[PDB]
Amino acid sequence: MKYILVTGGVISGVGKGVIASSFGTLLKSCGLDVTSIKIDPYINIDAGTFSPYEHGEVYVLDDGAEVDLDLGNYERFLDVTLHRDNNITTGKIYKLVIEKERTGEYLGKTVQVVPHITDAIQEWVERVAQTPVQGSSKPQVCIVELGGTIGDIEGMPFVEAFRQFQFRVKRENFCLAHVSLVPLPKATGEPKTKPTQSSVRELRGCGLSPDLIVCRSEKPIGLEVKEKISNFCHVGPDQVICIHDLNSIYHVPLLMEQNGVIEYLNERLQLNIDMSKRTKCLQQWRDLARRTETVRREVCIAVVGKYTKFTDSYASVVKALQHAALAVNRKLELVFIESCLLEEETLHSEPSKYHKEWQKLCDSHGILVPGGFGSRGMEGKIRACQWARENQKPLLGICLGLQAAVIEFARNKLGLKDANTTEIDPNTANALVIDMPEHHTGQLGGTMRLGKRITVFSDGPSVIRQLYGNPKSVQERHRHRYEVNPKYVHLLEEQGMRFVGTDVDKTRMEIIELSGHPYFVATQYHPEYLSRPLKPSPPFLGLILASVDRLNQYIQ
Amino acid sequence: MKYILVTGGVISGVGKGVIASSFGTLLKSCGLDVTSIKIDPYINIDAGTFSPYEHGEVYVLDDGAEVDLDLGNYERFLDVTLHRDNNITTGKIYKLVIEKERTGEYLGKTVQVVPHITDAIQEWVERVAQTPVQGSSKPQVCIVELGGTIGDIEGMPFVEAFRQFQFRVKRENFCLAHVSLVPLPKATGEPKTKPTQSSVRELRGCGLSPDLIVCRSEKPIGLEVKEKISNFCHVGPDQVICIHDLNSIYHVPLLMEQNGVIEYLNERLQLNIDMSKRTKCLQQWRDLARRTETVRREVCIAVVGKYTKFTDSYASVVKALQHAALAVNRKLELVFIESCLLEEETLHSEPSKYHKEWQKLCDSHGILVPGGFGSRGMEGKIRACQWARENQKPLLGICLGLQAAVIEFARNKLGLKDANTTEIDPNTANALVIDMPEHHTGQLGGTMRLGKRITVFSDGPSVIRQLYGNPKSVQERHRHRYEVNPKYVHLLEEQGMRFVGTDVDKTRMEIIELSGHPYFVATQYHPEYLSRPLKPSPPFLGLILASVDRLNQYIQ
Amino acid sequence: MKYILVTGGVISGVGKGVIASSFGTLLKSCGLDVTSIKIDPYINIDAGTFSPYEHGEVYVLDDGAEVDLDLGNYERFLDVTLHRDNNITTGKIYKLVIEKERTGEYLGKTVQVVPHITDAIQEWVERVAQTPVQGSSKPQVCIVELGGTIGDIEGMPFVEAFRQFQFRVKRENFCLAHVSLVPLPKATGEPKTKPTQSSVRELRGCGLSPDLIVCRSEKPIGLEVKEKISNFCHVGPDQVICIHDLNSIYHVPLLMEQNGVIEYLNERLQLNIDMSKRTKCLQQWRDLARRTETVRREVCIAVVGKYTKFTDSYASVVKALQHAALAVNRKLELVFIESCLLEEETLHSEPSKYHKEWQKLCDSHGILVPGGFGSRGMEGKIRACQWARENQKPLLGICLGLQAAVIEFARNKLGLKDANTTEIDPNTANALVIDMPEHHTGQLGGTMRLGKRITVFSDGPSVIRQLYGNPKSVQERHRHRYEVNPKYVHLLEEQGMRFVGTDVDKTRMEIIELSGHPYFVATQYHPEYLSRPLKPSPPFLGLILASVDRLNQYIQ
Ligand SMILES: Nc1nc2c(ncn2[C@@H]2O[C@H](COP(=O)(O)OP(=O)(O)OP(=O)(O)O)[C@@H](O)[C@H]2O)c(=O)[nH]1
Ligand SMILES: Nc1nc2c(ncn2[C@@H]2O[C@H](COP(=O)(O)OP(=O)(O)OP(=O)(O)O)[C@@H](O)[C@H]2O)c(=O)[nH]1
Ligand SMILES: Nc1nc2c(ncn2[C@@H]2O[C@H](COP(=O)(O)OP(=O)(O)OP(=O)(O)O)[C@@H](O)[C@H]2O)c(=O)[nH]1
Ligand SMILES: Nc1ncnc2c1ncn2[C@@H]1O[C@H](COP(=O)(O)OP(=O)(O)OP(=O)(O)O)[C@@H](O)[C@H]1O
Ligand SMILES: Nc1ncnc2c1ncn2[C@@H]1O[C@H](COP(=O)(O)OP(=O)(O)OP(=O)(O)O)[C@@H](O)[C@H]1O
Ligand SMILES: Nc1ncnc2c1ncn2[C@@H]1O[C@H](COP(=O)(O)OP(=O)(O)OP(=O)(O)O)[C@@H](O)[C@H]1O
Ligand SMILES: O=c1ccn([C@@H]2O[C@H](COP(=O)(O)OP(=O)(O)OP(=O)(O)O)[C@@H](O)[C@H]2O)c(=O)[nH]1
Ligand SMILES: O=c1ccn([C@@H]2O[C@H](COP(=O)(O)OP(=O)(O)OP(=O)(O)O)[C@@H](O)[C@H]2O)c(=O)[nH]1
Ligand SMILES: O=c1ccn([C@@H]2O[C@H](COP(=O)(O)OP(=O)(O)OP(=O)(O)O)[C@@H](O)[C@H]2O)c(=O)[nH]1
Ligand SMILES: N[C@@H](CCC(=O)O)C(=O)O
Ligand SMILES: N[C@@H](CCC(=O)O)C(=O)O
Ligand SMILES: N[C@@H](CCC(=O)O)C(=O)O
Ligand SMILES: [Mg+2]
Ligand SMILES: [Mg+2]
Ligand SMILES: [Mg+2]
Ligand SMILES: [Mg+2]
Ligand SMILES: [Mg+2]
Ligand SMILES: [Mg+2]
Ligand SMILES: [Mg+2]
Ligand SMILES: [Mg+2]
Ligand SMILES: [Mg+2]
Repeated sequence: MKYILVTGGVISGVGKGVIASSFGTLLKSCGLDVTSIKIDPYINIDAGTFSPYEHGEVYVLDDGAEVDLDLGNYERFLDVTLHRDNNITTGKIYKLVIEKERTGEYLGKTVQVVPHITDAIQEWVERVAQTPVQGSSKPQVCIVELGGTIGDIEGMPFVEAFRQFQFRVKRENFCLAHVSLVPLPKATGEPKTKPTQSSVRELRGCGLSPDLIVCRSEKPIGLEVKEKISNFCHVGPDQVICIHDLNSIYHVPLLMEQNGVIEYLNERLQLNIDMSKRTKCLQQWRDLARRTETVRREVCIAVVGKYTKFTDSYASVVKALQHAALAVNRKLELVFIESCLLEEETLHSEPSKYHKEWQKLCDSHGILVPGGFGSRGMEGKIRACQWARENQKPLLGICLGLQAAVIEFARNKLGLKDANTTEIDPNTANALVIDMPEHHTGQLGGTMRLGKRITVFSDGPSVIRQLYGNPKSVQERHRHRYEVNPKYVHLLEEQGMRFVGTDVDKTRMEIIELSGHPYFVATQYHPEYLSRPLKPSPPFLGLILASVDRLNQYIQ
Repeated sequence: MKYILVTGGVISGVGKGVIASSFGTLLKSCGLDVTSIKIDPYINIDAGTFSPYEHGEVYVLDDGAEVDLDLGNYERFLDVTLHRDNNITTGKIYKLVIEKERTGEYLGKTVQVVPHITDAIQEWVERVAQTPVQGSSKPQVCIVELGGTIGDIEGMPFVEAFRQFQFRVKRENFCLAHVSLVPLPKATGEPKTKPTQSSVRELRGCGLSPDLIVCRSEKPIGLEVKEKISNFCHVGPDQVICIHDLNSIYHVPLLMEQNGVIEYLNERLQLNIDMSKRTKCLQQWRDLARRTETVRREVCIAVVGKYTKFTDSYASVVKALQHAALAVNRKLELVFIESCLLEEETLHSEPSKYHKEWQKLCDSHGILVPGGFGSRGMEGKIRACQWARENQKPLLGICLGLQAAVIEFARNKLGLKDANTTEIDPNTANALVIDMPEHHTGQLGGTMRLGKRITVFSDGPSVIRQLYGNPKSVQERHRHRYEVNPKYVHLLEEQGMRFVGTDVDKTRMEIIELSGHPYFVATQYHPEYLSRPLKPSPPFLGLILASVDRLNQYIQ
Repeated sequence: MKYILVTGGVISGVGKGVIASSFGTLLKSCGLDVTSIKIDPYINIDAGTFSPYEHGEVYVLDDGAEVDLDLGNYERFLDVTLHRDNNITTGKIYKLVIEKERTGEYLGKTVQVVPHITDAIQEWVERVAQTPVQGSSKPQVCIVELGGTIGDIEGMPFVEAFRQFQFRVKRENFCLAHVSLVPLPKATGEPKTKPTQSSVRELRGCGLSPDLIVCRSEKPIGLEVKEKISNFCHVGPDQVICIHDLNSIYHVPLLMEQNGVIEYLNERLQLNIDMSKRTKCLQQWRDLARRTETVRREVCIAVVGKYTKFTDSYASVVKALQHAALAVNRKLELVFIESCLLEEETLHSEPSKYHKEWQKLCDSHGILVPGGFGSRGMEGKIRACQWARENQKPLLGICLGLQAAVIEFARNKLGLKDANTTEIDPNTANALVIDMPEHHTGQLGGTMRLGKRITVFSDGPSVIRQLYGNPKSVQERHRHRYEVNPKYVHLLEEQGMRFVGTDVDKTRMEIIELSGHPYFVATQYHPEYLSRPLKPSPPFLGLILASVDRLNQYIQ
């Protein structure tokens, strides 16, 4: 095949993920079949035990492998369905090699980093880059992205493995893009090139040589600094790209394409791309990038979550709201509301912030309760569900709203003050939601119902069912272990609550939909993982429509 | 003695100079006698042939050594009078060692970088750090500042020489402060520590270990990032300083002092500083830092120069205007006017910018014509002198205004259209200013009259003479070779021009002062090099006063 | 405690192991309690699957952990009984950390090399250095030896962990000895210092600084090169040791001690060693080092093994023969005989070498058949046992001689040509030795009977039993799975074969001893692992005595 390593420069967070996804969505428009790999140099088998604050919004694949977030970036930009093995980590490699050694497949030899770990890495990359990722099309380009910055101790095995790969795989079949940062200190007033120079030198001291250099700055740098980069890093002034901070990332593919990163790649990897045909293929992205600027309607949605401090803990939620808002042709305006600044405990401590957050929640066309883990801020979600239930305000719950809304409904419509979750209060006599960990080896429901499953709609007219297109079953991605208690089912059904969607066994209620309320859907799965820029998700679409009050008109 | 190396981190321009001057002005307030050295790793004997755009505003010392700009930073913050040897450059070291080798003082030995260049560097630093710099007080601390960033190829001899110095000089007599940059990319939204980590690691790979780490950022970083720095760079959380972008640099000494960099230094170098007395000594700087904030008067001055693109080409001029404006208790507002966007040549090409610059020059309480070299923009200065002469607007000329004003005066008051400078038009029959290079070995006037000389005032009432305090002679620093033609002297004297100050020979007119005009002083020396924050320069003081119309009141 | 890292210089094989054991046997003579750790940067849980050619003579500890060879060097020089955890390997560390991560003890955190792997390494070293290694004496010094050379990619985690350790553990409690090589090319004719300089510089680029530098050369280097080392590596000329290639390694402790490496250590680690008492403690080693030179008797022993190409595949055997030869006051002279140059297959291919090896085996006072694995050269051992049985020549078999001698005895004294080992020919109808792998979890005999077990002597006069001192049971270290077939027992007993020693079940015959032959002992364990320089092993002692014909006289 043909590989494109995308290493990283001064810092982590410069834009490797967006640059890699842009390479992917260019080579995909030009006709090729692209796959991707993300290499995390951390010693973790998978992100299934990470916190959102670490790197943000643990993803979920179809087979059930909690992975990084760039694994979702790739899917949203390429419309592919990656697998568990598209995420290499130091832990995976070392565990594989250790198991092989113990079982004796390295029979009588000193297993050392070079060459055994790097041969494991190369065989992993070569075996994964050929797994059919979009049906039955054998891939043709593989965008490997190396996490972290060049120079770390954790990423020495990978830089060495690729230093050998670039010769093992016939260098005409291997590019390398080095994304770097060009700071512009406000005190001085001129962009500085020493960081990129030092990073390029450190990358050369490891053998590799940058075939491209993407200079990521805040404002467009002039031509003086491009000449300085080209000279002091020894690359042609046409293979140094400048990508400043654009408005939306749907502009990065186009900004690179107008800098000839299709011409350069087709010359450097010999891809045989027909330019006389590639013109009218990157059109949906121009359309999207223009709709990103030509919307003035200001629909404001409330996100009442726990981790609302770093704006990457909800990357999937935010990028699934933006897709729907762009599809309806309204302009999104997100407000982030903590769920702990909604209980009386801060009313006694900080009434100022209490009232400020409650006001923000009040003047907002819609409410969204994300998922999460733990007991902190769980009662604030109950408060928000109660408010949106008694104020006729649209609301959507994803895998934890379906819990924090049944809890409310029960407590404040049937009086069971004892209602709670088996996690929150294990000694409750009213367990409205109980776990179902009967696995013992994973064949029953049991452990976290990870991956994609089957959800069939029960009978009856339902707004969310109409939204999906009235099919019989849809497959979404669950990351839950609990469930609604099957003895409060009728107790909550002889009230304003419904139960439309569930599985084949019919003992896992997963789509609740209040009656009389304009929009009070809440689902047990994660509908945000299946959203794509040209194919938004039906629950978020319904939330936005019912929020700007166009839902019935859209239905008709 | 005791040495304080101040190396540099991610970029050049982070603040090494201000941090070093702050160390100096703290240890000077605590009673010690501080000297300084600046180490430029460029191969240049001196800056006497540099351009302002390279590093900015070639300085001039008392003996006549054109040096860097940090050599003026040190003087303005410590009130010392440095020498030629307070500026090491790779060129100086290599030329010294090569001359020694050729003359045979390394008799029969292989002169190599280690140890001969580094021994030359160490002997230079030790011999210079003991030269009485403020009269007869033998210094006690030496603030060596290493230019450039750690990792460059040019600064390997110096890092090695100091790696050996820290053992040759009894490590209890040697600190090290490492100024580094902590970027905060707007796309991500969190300060990043990887650059400082990488720089500290690269500095450790050279032997040295940071005794301090000054983290220079744009906005104050929280405590999370301070803990991250302290951990991932292995320094105590009390020896990591944070200096954000303050308003004026008179705040940096105080901001460091309140972070205990006096306590830490007195503990680490064993300086025997009496804290029960050091309290009421750093008071002039608190006064200045508060006067920097509590002025609201908006006096606006025009700077019509050539290099007005990078705001360091006039560092001395700007910092000499700010001193006077602070001493008068007005708030400065500088406007930078190109001298080439004032001739008809842009009127024919860009009348928009032509009129914009002329308007900026029009609505400004004062005019200042700096010095410079060459013929570009020399006629725009004539235009500005003419405008300020026919509009009764105060003006000051420094070593090139004294030329561009005599040129105007002659041309537009006696009609000698042929008037020009021997540089501009060598074939002129009217040479109003002629060179005086009769040196042939430097003993006559001859070459650039560098250094400080004697200027006696001729007889007669003069505003500038009254400003200086009516002394008989003052010593300023000249950097000129030309002079007023001694045959147009009376021709320009039987008009609105005067000649008050000159040397002992009386054939070098160097202070002109128009009659009838409120303020049209112009001088042949550089009065900006002798300005200090608590002692402004008389010409700039007079310019500001006559600009805000308080000159006569101040005189009385 | 107090730690002594012993890193390595230009090459691997320079002498780290002997230098570390010498530190140990000095600090042990001075009264302290020393332990040891060996750090192998290879990714292998243990050497239990290594080949002798890789590093040489897989060792066996008391609990049953096949380890490196330096783990036996330590025991032979310190008389301690190390454990499984005294051997760190990259595999052990990474598997430990991965298991911890998966079970969740790093709850929600990004497990990365720094700091998690290096904290695992430091906690391992600190927890192991306090395990009572010689009964109940808590250790006081720990000699950590870092395998490999400084600069390898495999040994970056360990160098980083120790860079942090030297500060975590109060630097007055941490030394560092850097063993380096000083080549002397025959073409040039002068010892070269550039390799040691480069290695010391590379070690400084990692933070650590050599407290000692042991210069290992071939012939004693003069004082010029010691001065060059001291200068160009910045260490005092009294902390640079020179250890040339001595005759026997019992000289290295004394050669270091006369260079004041006791004084330097007691000054640098503050050990409180009483020199007025340490004089008459290092006396057994002077005695041994002199007996190494003052023996002239030339006893020649035959070693018929398979791996006789690199003179480290039998390190334990050779060092157990030398101990006995020194205890008898004879001078050893080993001959290494391949066991494959003894079959007719080379008689048809290389009769020259065939006859040469057979002659070497012929003119040798004794024969020794080591252990091993596989089928190659297994018949040559049968040939040698037959020759030594029909020529009345002493012979000793260790864990494979007990097989290759019963095989012979059966085949050539009862005619069972079908006799063989279940490994050699699985389809044999005469299986004289059959496996016993009935473990299925390790509680039965089952898998390799690793570690030390119990061996009781059955009744009857036996030379080997008299040699051991006529005790009832002795514990040796087995590494075997096979066993003598329990149905040929009486068939071989009504002949010139005996069975004296066995376990408590009496179905594992492990000490055979022919009748009429002067010395034909063969044992199923490995008696060479329990030999010490001042306490030789009884089987090897008996072999040497019966070889030089003094066995009966020694018995009396
Ligand atoms: N609390 C909790 N976290 C889990 C569990 N299973 C997986 N996790 C993950 O482990 C992470 C815990 O790391 P933390 O940084 O302490 O995050 P947290 O538990 O939510 O704590 P806060 O961020 O302060 O609310 C969570 O964010 C989850 O993503 C679980 O059963 N309980
Ligand atoms: N032009 C000129 N420069 C001199 C002379 N002597 C010293 N210099 C220095 O050398 C520098 C020339 O470098 P340049 O970068 O070309 O600056 P410049 O000559 O002013 O050219 P511009 O910046 O484009 O106006 C000047 O800035 C002076 O500081 C001289 O005689 N003529
Ligand atoms: N052959 C063999 N080796 C084993 C076995 N179990 C452990 N080993 C070890 O694995 C090593 C195999 O590595 P090799 O380099 O091929 O050594 P070898 O098998 O003896 O092959 P040669 O050295 O050519 O005789 C052996 O030396 C043993 O130390 C086993 O069951 N069979
Ligand atoms: N050119 C750009 N303009 C505007 N925003 C951008 C641009 N590039 C990236 N971003 C934003 O910056 C955020 C971080 O970028 P990205 O995820 O690519 O960092 P990263 O280097 O991939 O981080 P990591 O290596 O940890 O995965 C993204 O959410 C993205 O939306
Ligand atoms: N803490 C600060 N707040 C505001 N401005 C600052 C601060 N530190 C430095 N500056 C400004 O930044 C400019 C450049 O700083 P400085 O001259 O110290 O850089 P430098 O590292 O010394 O450059 P060089 O190494 O090339 O001499 C100075 O003019 C100074 O006024
Ligand atoms: N000073 C010396 N004089 C004579 N022989 C020596 C000396 N030092 C070591 N040797 C011999 O060299 C051989 C290899 O030495 P050693 O085992 O110490 O190497 P090493 O560096 O420990 O190897 P590794 O790091 O692979 O364990 C040993 O068998 C030892 O007998
Ligand atoms: O104060 C200084 C700073 C730097 N130098 C030396 O002169 C050269 C200055 O070069 P710089 O490091 O200042 O900038 P740059 O052009 O290399 O890259 P950017 O920061 O613009 O991105 C470098 O070679 C430095 O070693 C000095 O001599 N004095
Ligand atoms: O996408 C990534 C980025 C980084 N990593 C790896 O996990 C760790 C992330 O650490 P970072 O490099 O992202 O940040 P930092 O804490 O080291 O310093 P600052 O930027 O905040 O100033 C690093 O060890 C990296 O190698 C990943 O696994 N994936
Ligand atoms: O041919 C040469 C070789 C070396 N040199 C340069 O002169 C110096 C010679 O120094 P060397 O490298 O030749 O020897 P050394 O003293 O450094 O260490 P040993 O090899 O003796 O152990 C070094 O600085 C080298 O760069 C030459 O100029 N020419
Ligand atoms: N702890 C709950 C919440 C899931 C979520 O929404 O994140 C569960 O596992 O079902
Ligand atoms: N070239 C003129 C101008 C000097 C200046 O003002 O910079 C001289 O040397 O006199
Ligand atoms: N393979 C035989 C030989 C053992 C040996 O002597 O090394 C066993 O395991 O018993
Ligand atoms: Mg980070
Ligand atoms: Mg990424
Ligand atoms: Mg938690
Ligand atoms: Mg620069
Ligand atoms: Mg500077
Ligand atoms: Mg010029
Ligand atoms: Mg080797
Ligand atoms: Mg060793
Ligand atoms: Mg084999």
